[PDB]
Amino acid sequence: NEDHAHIRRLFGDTEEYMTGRLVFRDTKLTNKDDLEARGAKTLTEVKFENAINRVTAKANLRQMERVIPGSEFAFSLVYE
RNA sequence: GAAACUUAAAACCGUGUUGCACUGCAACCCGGAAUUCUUGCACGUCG
Repeated sequence: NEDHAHIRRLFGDTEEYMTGRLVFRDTKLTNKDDLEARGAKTLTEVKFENAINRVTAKANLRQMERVIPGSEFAFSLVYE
């Protein structure tokens, strides 16, 4: 509500442009069969990371999960 | 003139729906704004 009049025009606010003009959507993954056509087994990888110490270096572990870099999503939005 | 009840007996009673027809109805978005984000070397030590 303190943004520009061009950002508060297509995104909403609660002062004078009460509704969007832009409708975003949720997006599922689409190319699942194209990923198992190649050599991909799981849709999400598991990545191990480290945090080293800058003196007498000892490290503690954490595990991160993320979507693989071959994925494709069906982007869409409406304008009124 | 003094002396002998226009008295006795007789229900203002019997029968009869405050009843018949009638929508608490028509019109109205629990709606508008908001990133599950910020920092982090799978690494150190070798008779």
